[PDB]
Amino acid sequence: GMTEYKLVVVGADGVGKSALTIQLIQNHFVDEYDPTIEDSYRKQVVIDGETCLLDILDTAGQEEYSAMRDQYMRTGEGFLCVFAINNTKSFEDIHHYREQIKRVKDSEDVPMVLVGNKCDLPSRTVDTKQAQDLARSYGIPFIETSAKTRQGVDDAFYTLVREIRKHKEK
Ligand SMILES: Cc1cc(N)nc(-c2c(Cl)cc3c(N4C[C@H]5CC[C@@H](C4)N5)nc(OC[C@@]45CCCN4C[C@H](F)C5)nc3c2F)c1C(F)(F)F
Ligand SMILES: Nc1nc2c(ncn2[C@@H]2O[C@H](COP(=O)(O)OP(=O)(O)O)[C@@H](O)[C@H]2O)c(=O)[nH]1
Ligand SMILES: [Mg+2]
Repeated sequence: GMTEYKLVVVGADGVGKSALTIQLIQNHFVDEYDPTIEDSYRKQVVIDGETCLLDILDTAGQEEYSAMRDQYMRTGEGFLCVFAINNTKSFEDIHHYREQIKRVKDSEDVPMVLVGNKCDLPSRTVDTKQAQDLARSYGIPFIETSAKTRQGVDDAFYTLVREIRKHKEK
């Protein structure tokens, strides 16, 4: 049997949620993906010898807090909170995503990774120390990624799976 891990990718428009997801699954950079499409993708992987199935929701669309939308998000076991290292506003929004996840999950201990995407670009408007400090304040890992080159992408998703696997053992 293989365990299935339900992962949700969140963050502002344009941070690279779709490119990160498509890069992880299909091993290629999709540069101008329709910003309005939300979809889910699966991939069979081996993490620390465990053959398992990832089910990843790439979020998009309207911000809305209906009971049905909350319940759908509540089925997520782990969350990647993504910002772009060249977009200060996307980094300022991270606290909001963390707050909504903690509310629907009814806990401060939710498997989560802070992802600083577009690390292939030299314009670091978001300070590295500030992002590391934010991740430290939540007790979660901070991983820099590039959906373009795949740098850090497997590490971000596999770290999240390791956090879920550990959370289920509590
Ligand atoms: C657990 C949970 C429950 C639940 N019901 N919904 C969510 C959720 C989702 Cl699914 C999408 C959001 C979203 N959109 C999806 C994509 C990205 C931007 C746009 C709209 N298209 N935007 C915002 O906030 C946007 C900002 C800017 C304007 C005012 N808001 C408040 C802050 F300033 C940030 N939050 C979002 C959000 F919270 C979540 C969670 F957290 F998991 F994502
Ligand atoms: N250079 C670079 N561009 C990226 C990267 N990830 C995404 N992009 C670009 O940033 C834009 C937004 O990406 P997208 O996947 O649509 O973001 P989403 O709105 O969060 O789904 C697109 O023009 C992508 O080509 C990355 O790691 N590096
Ligand atoms: Mg998208």
